[PDB]
Amino acid sequence: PISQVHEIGIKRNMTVHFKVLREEGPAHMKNFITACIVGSIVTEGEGNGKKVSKKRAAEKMLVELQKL
Repeated sequence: PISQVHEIGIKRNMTVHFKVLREEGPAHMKNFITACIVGSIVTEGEGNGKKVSKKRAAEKMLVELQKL
């Protein structure tokens, strides 16, 4: 999930920098908000889980500037 972003993010100009800065949710849901920086703006993603936060942060990123 990260290698893919870094692939397009850098291959076009969007700086890909994944950084998990969270490990929970509102008050009932193990969701990690992984902040994935793209281009010059950040784009995090709360992946439900600890090892998922990466797949959810990136999917959120690519999906973010890959569908529009």
